[PDB]
Amino acid sequence: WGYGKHNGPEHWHKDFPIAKGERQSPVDIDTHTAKYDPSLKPLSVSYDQATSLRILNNGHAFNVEFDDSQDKAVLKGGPLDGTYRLIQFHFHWGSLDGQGSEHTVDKKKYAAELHLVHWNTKYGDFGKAVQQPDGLAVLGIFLKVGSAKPGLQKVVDVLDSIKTKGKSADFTNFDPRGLLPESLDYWTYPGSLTTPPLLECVTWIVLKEPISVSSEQVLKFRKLNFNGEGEPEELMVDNWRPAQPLKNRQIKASFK
Ligand SMILES: [Co+3]
Repeated sequence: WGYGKHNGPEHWHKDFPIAKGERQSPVDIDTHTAKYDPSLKPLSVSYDQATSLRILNNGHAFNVEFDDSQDKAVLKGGPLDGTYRLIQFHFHWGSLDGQGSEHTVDKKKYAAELHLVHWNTKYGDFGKAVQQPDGLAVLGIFLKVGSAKPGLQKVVDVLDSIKTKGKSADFTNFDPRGLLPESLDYWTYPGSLTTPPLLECVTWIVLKEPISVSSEQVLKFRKLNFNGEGEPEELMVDNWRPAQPLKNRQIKASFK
């Protein structure tokens, strides 16, 4: 699978039938339709003991991986029961500033979207978690182009070393708190992974407040490669799936 013309999102269903599932992601968030929910508890994002250890170009995107063998960086509260461990984060972005995000808001597309993936500790490991309906909690944060995001630069400045499919590089001591906006107001709905195998194991938590990154910052993302070394060059751009049928779901809001 890929994002190209012969192996893009509208092809995934052939190898992966759950693509036309009942709780697929991403979706469009219609703000006048999301109901404020007061029984939602405030989000709790406990990242001060986070341990980052590697970044990898996997042929689709780049993942920054964390030590999840302990309860270091964890998400709880909001619509969540129990405790969720951070395992990695990545981005989806476009070939132009006017597209790139996966979620949209009142049909508006942002230049990119950050995904912080967590797995429920009651299932012991990520492999087992993805087989469960509340197996994962993903934090989704929109990127708009404006002034730079200081917290992002150290990520940007390693991409050269991981330019092609399969390359990796040590990434320790990175603090994911520097990628968070001021507000934790959010929307939440039940959904899925947005790449194959598209498993319907995710509680989505999408922040209302975007972060701002610079045009230079986004253009370094656009220099990465989908291909392998010594392979024909194809830029890593437009690695986003478009919005899927909301179907029988309700999006809830934390804020009035
Ligand atoms: Co993602």
